[PDB]
Formats: sequence, C-alpha cells, structure tokens
Amino acid sequence: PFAQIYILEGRTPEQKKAVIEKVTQALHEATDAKKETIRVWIHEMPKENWGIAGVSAKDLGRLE
Amino acid sequence: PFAQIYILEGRTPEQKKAVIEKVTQALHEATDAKKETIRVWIHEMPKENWGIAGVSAKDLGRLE
Amino acid sequence: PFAQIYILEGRTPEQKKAVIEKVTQALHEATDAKKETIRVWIHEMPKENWGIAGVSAKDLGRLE
Amino acid sequence: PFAQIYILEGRTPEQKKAVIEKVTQALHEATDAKKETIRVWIHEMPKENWGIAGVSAKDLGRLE
Amino acid sequence: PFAQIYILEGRTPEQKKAVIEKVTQALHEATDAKKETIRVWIHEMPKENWGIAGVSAKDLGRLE
Amino acid sequence: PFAQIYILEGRTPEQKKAVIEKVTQALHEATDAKKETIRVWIHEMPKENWGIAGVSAKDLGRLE
Repeated sequence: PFAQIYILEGRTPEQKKAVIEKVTQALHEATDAKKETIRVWIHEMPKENWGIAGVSAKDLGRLE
Repeated sequence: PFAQIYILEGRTPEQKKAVIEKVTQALHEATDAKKETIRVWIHEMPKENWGIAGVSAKDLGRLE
Repeated sequence: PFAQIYILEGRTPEQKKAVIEKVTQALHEATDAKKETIRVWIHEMPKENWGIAGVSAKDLGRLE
Repeated sequence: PFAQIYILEGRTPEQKKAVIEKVTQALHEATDAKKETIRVWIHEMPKENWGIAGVSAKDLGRLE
Repeated sequence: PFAQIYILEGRTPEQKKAVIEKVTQALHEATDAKKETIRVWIHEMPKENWGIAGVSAKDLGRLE
Repeated sequence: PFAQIYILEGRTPEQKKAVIEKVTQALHEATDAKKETIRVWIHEMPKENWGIAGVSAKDLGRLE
C-alpha cells in the first residue's frame, strides 16, 4: 500500500519524518500489510499553489 | 493535509474505514493539523494493474 | 496544462461533461494555453473511499 | 471535489491565482458543490520534467 | 522509481501487462534502479472521464 | 496515455531525458498509441520526503 501525502510548505523536518512514520504504521495496522511493502512520499505545496474554497493558503495566511 | 492512498482490490470495508481513520489520525498527530482540514481518499487497484519489479500482483498471487 | 479531478461517485453524466468543459475553459482563461494542449480527467471515488476529518462520505450520507 | 493541476514552471502568480479561482468556480458550477468543499492545488513542473511525444518542454522551448 | 499510468478503458490484458513490463524496463534503463524497487500501477479511465481540449474521449469515439 | 513518474532528487539531466524518452517508447509499444498523444512528467522527491517501510530515503542514505 502506498500513500501520496500533500502538505503545505513550512513544516519542520521532524513533522515530515513523523508523517512518514505514522502514516506507514497506520497503513500497516489498517491492512496488515508488511511494512517492507509500504511506501509514503510527501509533496510540499507552496501556499500560493493551494486553494481552499477558491482562496489560496497564501491570501489566507494574511488573515486572522 | 491530504493523503491519496493506493491499495490492491480485495480488502474488507473494515480495513478501508481503518485506513481512513488511522491515516487521518496519523496526519493529525504528525502535523497538528485540525482534523476538519484532513482528507484521505483511497484508490483500489486491480491486481492486473499493479506492477512490482515488472510483475503484476495478479501473476504473483498465483504463486507461493 | 492538465487537471486531475477527484469527485464522489453518483454524479450525472451531464455534470461530468460540464466538469471537463468548464475546467478546460478555466485553464484556458487562467493560463492562455491553447485548448489543444489541455487535458482533464476524472476519478470517481466510492463514498466508502473518501474520508473527511476521519469519517467516510458513506457514513456521512446516513446523516442529515 | 478536488482538482490537482499540473502546469509548467514560469507562469505569473496572477495566472496561478486565476487557476485556483476559475477551476474552483468551474467545479462549483459543474457539480453544484459548495465552494467550502472544493480544493485545488497546483504542481509546477520543470520544463526538463515534462514530456510531450517523447520530447521535453525544455528541448521544445529551444525551437520555433 | 514509481510510475502512475493513466490509460483509457478498453485495452487488452496483454497490453496492460506490457505497460507494466516495458515501463518497468524503461525506468530500470533510464535510472539504473534495481528492478526490485520499481513500481508501476495503472488507472483505467472511462471514456466519459477523459477530456481532450474540452471534449471527452466518448464524444470523440463517435467520430471519424 | 499518460505517465506520472516519481523519482528521488539527485539524478542527472540525461537520466531524466531518458525517463521521458524510454517511458514514452514503452507506452507506444505496449498500447500502440500515437506518440503525439503520450505525455510523461516527472516529480523529483526530496530524500526526506520519500518513505520506504517507515524510514526515509535520507536516513537510509546514511547507511551502507
């Protein structure tokens, strides 16, 4: 089982390692697949490239 | 944060619900993102459509 | 420019044709790319395979 | 409904904001989904990483 | 190295096995990656779900 | 037919051109699709962003 993860830019390397570790464990427990077979990779998206209801994460970050 | 999951066909609905639940929890804990923002969806791939080292999961399933 | 669209199962064929038409027009107008170059394809996801905040679209559809 | 957009590097930020805005509107009109649910994100591909009929956008950009 | 392949519905199983075999060999030769590490999977898209310049493969299939 | 390729960062430009060329040829031969229709694009993943059995390519690169 494979997981393709999409996150915004700006997260710590510790958080990205945890994404790999916890998502891999999550797939192992949910499907009982051998960890050897599990692959997880992470796309880091610029805030200008991430739209929520038609507004970019960048424009939202300017607000409270 | 979003997770696009690829699994082979043939898993129970309980396993697929667990994929959604555990991967969502994994992303929440790894990034501290609000669960409201997290999305996880699952592509179920036919065994004929899944290649490992040039051999399909289907041809492998014939073997021990 | 290419668009990979993810929607839930259960939409009319007219809505899917409109997705192809309107997304193609949207990319043409936003980037001025020739329509000849634009490609849009649609993955229809089972409601059991679509997680929102850890809950599947299927379990949500049972509710009001 | 979600849209994963693939464009070549080198487009203005105004064009990328327009991609987010117009694709979101396109999905809203085609499916009648609430804008709150719609997500659009953009991968910007290096010209060396984009093949058309076996030739990269980079090699093509050298030509007329 | 991983390859995610998108083809229209309607191809023979022999063609899909060849996709897995030849794409795997192509990645092995281009990158010198061990075949053990290479993964290739195939999404088969309904013709109604595949847009070329704003027109679906289905509407095109009606024409000559 | 389209191929979305995922490789680790750090490969030569010659290898990436070969990916585009050989994968395009592989799809042409496997499906008999006209080369004009074939598209191949390449995501280069940071080693920190690529998990194998729960361990990142980066941590593995430290080892023998």
